[PDB]
Amino acid sequence: TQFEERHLKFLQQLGKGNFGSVEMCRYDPLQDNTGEVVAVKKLQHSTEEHLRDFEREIEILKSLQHDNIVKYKGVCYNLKLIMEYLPYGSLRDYLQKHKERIDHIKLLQYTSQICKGMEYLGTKRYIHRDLATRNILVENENRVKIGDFGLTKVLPQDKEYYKVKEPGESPIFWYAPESLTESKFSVASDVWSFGVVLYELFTYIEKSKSPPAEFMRMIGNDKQGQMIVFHLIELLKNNGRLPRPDGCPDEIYMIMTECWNNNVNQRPSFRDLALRVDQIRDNMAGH
Ligand SMILES: CCn1c(C(=O)N(C2CC2)C2CC2)cc2c3c(ncn3C)c(Nc3cc(C)n(C)n3)nc21
Repeated sequence: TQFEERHLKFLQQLGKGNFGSVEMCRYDPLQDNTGEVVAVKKLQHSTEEHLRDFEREIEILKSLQHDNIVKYKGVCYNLKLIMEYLPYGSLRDYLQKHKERIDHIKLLQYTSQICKGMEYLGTKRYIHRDLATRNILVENENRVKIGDFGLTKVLPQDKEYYKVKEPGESPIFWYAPESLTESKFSVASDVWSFGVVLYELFTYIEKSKSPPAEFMRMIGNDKQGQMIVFHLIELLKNNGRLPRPDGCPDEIYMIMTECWNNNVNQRPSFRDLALRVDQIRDNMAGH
């Protein structure tokens, strides 16, 4: 549960995301090259505010035990979070690399797993706030896991939403309209973002088809910066939405459009999304 820095052998930089950085290391206390490979998360720049947020993130991950949630292994005290290493990396990269071999029934198997991991977060009153394929990891060809909790918040005991406005770049093209306008995050805004994840999956991460590329096309690429959010809010209010991805069945696009309801209370639950996705999977498989 306690890892010693001296036995953490650097192997490679895996990625960066919102003030965090993840590396692949071998934890080799015997110094005989038999230790397991682990993923290590650290702050790119240490500040008291980022350290307090990182400590809360660690406590959140340690509290989660689910097949579709990356496993917490421990800490290294320059605080570092030690997690299991997942050999296939992000679902965003994996899908882009294997698009010719991943069919719709496989995309739905991954979709169902993301729904189950999200419903489990919901039982703990945790709001992920950053659902996107870049934040989902691939354990093997048959299993994905929610792979980062850097923006995850715990709902207050007496409210169904949490208001936050973080400095830094926010993933506005995955945000629910009430998150853009009122900085309100909830299980319902995670469902909106889940709809964007489902869109990402069915586009197979085709560059010109990404949510930022499609929304910027609809808003106009000429739009400033501070004005992008303003125009995005107006577009969503007017029921402007990401288009049906090429080859996506109507039934699947309908799930996305239902997640993208402006009325927060009308969005489906993660339990109903899992039922719906599993029913469609069953239909496609015949059994
Ligand atoms: C996709 C890179 N990455 C990340 C990562 O940057 N972030 C953001 C926060 C900085 C989280 C995923 C949002 C984490 C992990 C990770 C991995 N295994 C466990 N964890 C925990 C992994 N494996 C792999 C294997 C290989 C070969 N690659 C390329 N990546 N890549 C990761």
